[PDB]
Amino acid sequence: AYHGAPHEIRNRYQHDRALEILDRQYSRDSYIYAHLVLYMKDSSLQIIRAQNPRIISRSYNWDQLVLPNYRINDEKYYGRSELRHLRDGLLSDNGGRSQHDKGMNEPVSFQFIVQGDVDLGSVWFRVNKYNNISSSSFAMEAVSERAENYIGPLMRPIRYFDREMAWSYVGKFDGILFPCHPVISFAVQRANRDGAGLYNGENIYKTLIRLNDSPDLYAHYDDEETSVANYWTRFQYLYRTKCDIAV
Amino acid sequence: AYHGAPHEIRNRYQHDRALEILDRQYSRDSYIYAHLVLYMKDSSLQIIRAQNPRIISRSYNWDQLVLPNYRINDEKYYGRSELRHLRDGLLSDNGGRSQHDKGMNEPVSFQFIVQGDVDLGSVWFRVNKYNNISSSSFAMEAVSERAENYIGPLMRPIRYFDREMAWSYVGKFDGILFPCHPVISFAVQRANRDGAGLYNGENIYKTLIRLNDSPDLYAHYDDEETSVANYWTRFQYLYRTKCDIAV
Amino acid sequence: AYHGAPHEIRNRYQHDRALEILDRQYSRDSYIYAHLVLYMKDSSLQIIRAQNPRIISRSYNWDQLVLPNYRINDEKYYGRSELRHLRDGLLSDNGGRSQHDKGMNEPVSFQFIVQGDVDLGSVWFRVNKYNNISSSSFAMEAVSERAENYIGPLMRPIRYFDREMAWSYVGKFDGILFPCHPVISFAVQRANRDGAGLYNGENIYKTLIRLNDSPDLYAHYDDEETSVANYWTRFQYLYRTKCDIAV
Ligand SMILES: Nc1ncnc2c1ncn2[C@@H]1O[C@H](COP(=O)(O)OP(=O)(O)OP(=O)(O)O)[C@@H](O)[C@H]1O
Ligand SMILES: Nc1ncnc2c1ncn2[C@@H]1O[C@H](COP(=O)(O)OP(=O)(O)OP(=O)(O)O)[C@@H](O)[C@H]1O
Ligand SMILES: Nc1ncnc2c1ncn2[C@@H]1O[C@H](COP(=O)(O)OP(=O)(O)OP(=O)(O)O)[C@@H](O)[C@H]1O
Repeated sequence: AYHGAPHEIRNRYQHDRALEILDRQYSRDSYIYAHLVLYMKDSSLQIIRAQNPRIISRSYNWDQLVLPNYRINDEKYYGRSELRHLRDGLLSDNGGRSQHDKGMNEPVSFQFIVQGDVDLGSVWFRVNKYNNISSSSFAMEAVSERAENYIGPLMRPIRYFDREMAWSYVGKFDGILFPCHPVISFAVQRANRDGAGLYNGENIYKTLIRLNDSPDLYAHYDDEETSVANYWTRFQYLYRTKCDIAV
Repeated sequence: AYHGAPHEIRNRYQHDRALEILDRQYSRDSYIYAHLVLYMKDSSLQIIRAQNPRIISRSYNWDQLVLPNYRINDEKYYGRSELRHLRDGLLSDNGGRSQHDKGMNEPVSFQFIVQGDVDLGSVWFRVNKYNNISSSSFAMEAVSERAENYIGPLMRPIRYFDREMAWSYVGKFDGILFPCHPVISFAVQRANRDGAGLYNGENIYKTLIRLNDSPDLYAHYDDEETSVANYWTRFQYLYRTKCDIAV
Repeated sequence: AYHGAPHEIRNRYQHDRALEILDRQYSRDSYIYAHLVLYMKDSSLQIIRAQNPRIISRSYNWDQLVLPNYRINDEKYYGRSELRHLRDGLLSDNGGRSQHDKGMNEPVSFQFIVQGDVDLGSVWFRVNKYNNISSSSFAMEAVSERAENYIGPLMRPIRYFDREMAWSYVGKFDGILFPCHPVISFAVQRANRDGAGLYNGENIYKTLIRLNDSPDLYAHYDDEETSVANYWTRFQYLYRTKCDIAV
């Protein structure tokens, strides 16, 4: 028998670290991420990130999606009255006196991205009209469950070291498939392939105590490349550009 | 035996549809609705609608109830300092330098309406003072459960095709039975008359994933008739006018 | 045997009342309180109070912690563009064009206080950077559970009639132990020393229906003494001053 040298400890640790990071997403103590990216009429982006170690349920009213808004109030396009009149019309057919069909403050389109060990069967995304009645114009007809809004399979995955680790969905607020004047709701939970649910008797505490684990982050970027440079690549958030590059 | 004609298929389907809509409220995939309607000093209305397929728990601070506010910022009555001074006084007895006892921005009265297959025993509504201490002036004395706030039986139902389908409660913010300078909390869940709870081991997932199913809707209407015309009747939200008409 | 006088009924009732109030905190129908106190650059205080009969989970983004903000908008230090540029830099290293390293609107330091029959093992407090990635600069590396953030033992209790009834934690936003440009998350639940959990099959209803029992209260005080005079002592919220007096 012979021994005359060390194993490549440094290299072995590097492999372990690479796997540690690639596989961290499976830990219940890592995060799942949901980004709502709004492409505005000046080509600037408004980014809304939700995150949680376990579960994400979010909704955004029209005035939380337009720019400027009270979270990102860095432009001015309308006086108080003009904005009021506009909203009057977006809520109720012909009920407003606005001279504006659409607002300069309104998004042109969106990209929705979920990242982490997500339960794809839980990925749910619904753009309501301004009036915020689900799948209907009417309160009693309204329905909260529509297969169309379970968008998992319609999404396009983004790969990292050949692993699907994020999923992307995009659309236009041009009224053809999605409302022109949007209200947006979404949800996603982390995958659980085992029997013991994270909302069961013993795990529900942690879920509730961290239900508001992190505030939603709002960000405003000059244009998409700026966000790629200063956000997506920087923070390790997988992202798909207009020209369809996975960054 | 004889057969020589069709049954009235079209008519039978109409009955089925009428029942489908009248009875949709019993489906766990329909909505329950909670409206907080604020009648302002100019007779305009501020409407806040909460909705969820299962459960609604909401609270609103004073600055989310007055108008203007950061959600509906379409008037201006005060400078920054004036508003600060006012609030200073509303929070702490004689702790503010305002020259204003009451704000032009504050509501005169309210109407609270729950609609859907609601669990009336869950209907809870509490107007705290500005200082937001429940049923007390003191933190340790404060109590979260008071029978007075379980308002179900005090409400007046509104009927649709002879069925009680919404319930209304009203009051004045004149300090006599309700605080002049209000903070408002309410809750309501859908009725469950069967054994298997929607927060049990198997149903809790759906409850949590849709906890923020829909954003609260904020709306501002010229006066009550405008809202009747452009909102209540339009959206099939049952409503009771000042003159007590069920619309 | 002899009887010739009454017991001291009035006095006995007083003892019972004193105990009633001292012990109310153990009732599930009392409140637990969480105060985030921000000491600003002008020595004014911004107070954020969260409260709930059972459970508190909260997070605050940078723009909900600075002053002025959309909840307390009673000062003006920057134009829209200046503020945007500042935030650009706080989010992304060298990604902003601001001439300002720090904002006049940003807090110097904080005091976090939990009060009531709190589960000290549930007390969790985390100041993230502006970029809001937990315990990391990177999305996949991010971790939601760090012992450092379970601050219970690091806190200093405040006594009332010799009973520990509130706990205080303080720190500076000077970037040395806590980020200069903070995002803040915390949680705490009421103590449960018995077997039947308040999130179990029978108790989960009440927890959820009162999840948003009370809105967060925002308050702005001239300086610490003003808050002591008009808030802390007034409302029976235990508090520790700069000079370390328990009020
Ligand atoms: N199979 C083996 N058994 C014993 N020594 C071995 C063997 N293979 C290699 N060696 C090496 O041979 C060298 C001399 O070993 P040693 O003189 O103890 O052998 P041995 O006397 O034959 O073995 P043992 O101790 O089993 O009687 C040592 O450096 C040892 O590491
Ligand atoms: N009870 C009945 N039994 C059979 N046919 C009937 C009856 N009532 C009405 N009819 C009609 O009478 C017509 C002639 O029927 P058919 O000549 O097959 O009667 P049948 O020979 O008496 O009956 P079966 O086929 O039972 O021997 C058919 O159009 C049929 O629909
Ligand atoms: N141990 C006692 N038994 C009876 N009376 C008592 C006693 N101690 C004090 N007294 C008082 O003595 C007074 C007279 O009582 P009473 O004349 O009924 O006594 P008694 O006839 O000795 O007792 P009993 O009714 O048991 O035969 C009463 O005011 C009573 O309250």
